[PDB]
Amino acid sequence: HMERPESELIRQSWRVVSRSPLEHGTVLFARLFALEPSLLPLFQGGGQFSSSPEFLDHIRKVMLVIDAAVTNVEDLSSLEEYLTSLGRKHRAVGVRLSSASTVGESLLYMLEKSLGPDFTPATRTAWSRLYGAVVQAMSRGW
Ligand code: HEM
Repeated sequence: HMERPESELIRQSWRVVSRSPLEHGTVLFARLFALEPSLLPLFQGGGQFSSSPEFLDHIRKVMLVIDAAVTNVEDLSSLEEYLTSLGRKHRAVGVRLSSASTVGESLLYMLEKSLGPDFTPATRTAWSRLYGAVVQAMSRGW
């Protein structure tokens, strides 16, 4: 249950991000590594000491999952099976549920750099509710 006005703030903001999803994704992950640098060694070439996802491929996959959430922002329930399963995949490779707040922060930081004054209080609140619903779905696997 997200109403039209808030759904539209998400859809509009997401169109701005979707002009350049790898460039915005690199901003999300640059912030995430600043907050939680222990996550870098899960990526190919992310380790001091050298199956692992490659960094830009995984960004594409991340932005494709957010795209699906944005497409279903009014009701996320067609997605709960996938998200439950995606949460389990992440848990199994050592990504704690605690990292959900770090990804959240990093997502809000990427949106704020993409949108400037168009990142309105209501846009921020709507994206937090959307992200929270996604993490809730995923945390039935974490
Ligand atoms: C701390 C944050 C994250 C880390 C460290 C991370 C890391 C990884 C790792 C290691 C894999 C490979 C797992 C495996 O082979 O089973 C993976 C797969 C994936 N990640 Fe992430 N991920 C993170 C966040 C996200 C988020 C927030 C999304 C989407 C909202 C996402 C989307 C995906 C997708 C679609 C895959 C492919 C799943 C599959 O192999 O079936 N990731 N990620």
